[PDB]
Amino acid sequence: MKRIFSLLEKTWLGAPIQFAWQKTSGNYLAVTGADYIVKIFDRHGQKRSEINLPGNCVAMDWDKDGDVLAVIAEKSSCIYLWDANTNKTSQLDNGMRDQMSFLLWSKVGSFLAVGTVKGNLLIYNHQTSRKIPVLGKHTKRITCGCWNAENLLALGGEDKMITVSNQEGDTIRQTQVRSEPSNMQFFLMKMDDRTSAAESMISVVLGKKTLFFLNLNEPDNPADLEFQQDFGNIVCYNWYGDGRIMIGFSCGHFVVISTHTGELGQEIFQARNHKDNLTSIAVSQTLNKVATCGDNCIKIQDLVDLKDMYVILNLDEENKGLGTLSWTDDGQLLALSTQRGSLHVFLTKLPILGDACSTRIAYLTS
Repeated sequence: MKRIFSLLEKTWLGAPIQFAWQKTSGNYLAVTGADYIVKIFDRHGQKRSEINLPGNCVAMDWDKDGDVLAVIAEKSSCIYLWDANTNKTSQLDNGMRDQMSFLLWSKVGSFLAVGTVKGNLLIYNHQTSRKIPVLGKHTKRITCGCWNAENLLALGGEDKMITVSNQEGDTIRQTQVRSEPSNMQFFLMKMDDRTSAAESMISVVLGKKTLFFLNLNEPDNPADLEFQQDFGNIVCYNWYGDGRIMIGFSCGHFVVISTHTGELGQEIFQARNHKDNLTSIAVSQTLNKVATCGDNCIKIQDLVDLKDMYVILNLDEENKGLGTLSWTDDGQLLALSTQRGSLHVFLTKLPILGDACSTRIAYLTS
C-alpha cells in the first residue's frame, strides 16, 4: 500500500480541514479549511473546482449519485449547489435565514435536510426542486442526523432530544435523552425473521461517553450502554457485520459490540492499538477492513481477524495531530486529515490489471 498524494495548502496550515469524498464514484473530493474557500480535487491530486464562501465552512456530504454537492458556510443563509456533471456552482436561498449548522442527504433518495442552531428544518427535493420548511424541530442547536432506507430523517438537538420523522416533515417520534446526541446512524436489525428489511432503530452517542439505542418499534424500551471511564471520550463509531458496532476512544482502545437480542453491548474484542491516542476509525465493507489512525500511525486490519495486523504505517513527525479517516464507497481511496490542515490520500485498493509476455510483466501500480 502506498500514498498517492498529499494536499498541503498554506491557508489550511494551522487550522483543521474537513474533507469529503464523492459517493459511489470517488472522482471528486471536497476539502475546506479556514480560508473560506472549498476546493474540489480529482483522484489525480489536481484541483477541479473552487467555491468561495462568506463564512467558515461547516461540513460536506454527497448523495448516492454524487453529482450534487452542497457547500455551506457560517453566518450565511445561502447554499452553494455544485453540479459535478458540469462542475457548475449556483446559489440556493432557503429563505429561513437562521444560524444554519447542519447539512445532510437522504441515503436513498435525493433529499437534502438542512438544520439550524435555532432548530428550524428544511427539506429540499432535488428531483422536484421543492422546498418544505418545518419549524420548531428542535429548541436548541442541532448536532447531527441520519437517514434510513425508507427516507426517514432523524435529528438530535443540543437540548438532549431526538426527533424521527418522514421525508414529508411530519414528526413521527419524539424522545428525550440524558445527554447531547452525537453521531446518529440508521441500520437494519437482523432477527430470525427476514421479512423486516427497513432501518428503524437508531444508535447515538450521548456526551461522547454513553451509547443510546432508540427503537421506533418499541419506543418504551430504550437501550443504554456505558463504557469504562479509562477509555475516555468516544471519538467515532462504525457499523459493520450483522449488527456490529466498533467504537474508538481517545486512549487508543477500540470496543466491538454485537447488537443481537440478549447480547446488546457485549464486547467481542478490545485491544490497545494506539499507545496514547486514537484519532479516527474507518471501516470498509468492500475492503472488509478497518483502518485506525492515531499517535501519528495508521493500522489497517482485516475485519474477519481483528487481531491480525495487515498494514502498519508510521507517519512523519510533521503530521502531529490527525483528523478523520474516510473511505470511498468502493474502498479504493482512503483519505486522512490533520489538525494542522494537511490531507493524505492512500491507495488502499486498486483493480488488478496485469499481463506478461515472456518474462516481461506489466501491472497497474496506481
